[PDB]
Amino acid sequence: ACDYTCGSNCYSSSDVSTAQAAGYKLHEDGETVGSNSYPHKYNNYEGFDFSVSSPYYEWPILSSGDVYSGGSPGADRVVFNENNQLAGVITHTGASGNNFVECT
Ligand SMILES: Nc1nc2c(ncn2[C@@H]2O[C@H](COP(=O)(O)O)[C@@H](OP(=O)(O)O)[C@H]2O)c(=O)[nH]1
Repeated sequence: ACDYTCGSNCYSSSDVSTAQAAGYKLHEDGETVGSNSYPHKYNNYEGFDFSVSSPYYEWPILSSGDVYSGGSPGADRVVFNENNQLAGVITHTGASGNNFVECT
């Protein structure tokens, strides 16, 4: 089993660890990367009832195992907060518009 599933994108929690971690170091340095420049705040326009406390942050997770390093965000994503606490795994895949659904 994969700790989180976004459609067909199965991901172990370890994977999850190395994505948010990465994205949090870039958040620390205050640096931004990407056309859609990640990391950036994720406002919760969808409103999932999260354990973690806002302010939350959008950051891409690739199914290939590597970290976001510019380019393609793909469609799945990890959201941390200011104290690197994990709020979740949301994905475009399966919802409509530019929605995100939590990854089971
Ligand atoms: N679906 C969604 N997209 C978000 C959220 N927060 C940011 N984004 C996306 O990231 C883009 C870049 O981050 P931004 O929110 O800082 O601009 C946003 O432009 P928008 O603000 O117009 O939504 C939006 O398209 C959110 O809570 N939900």
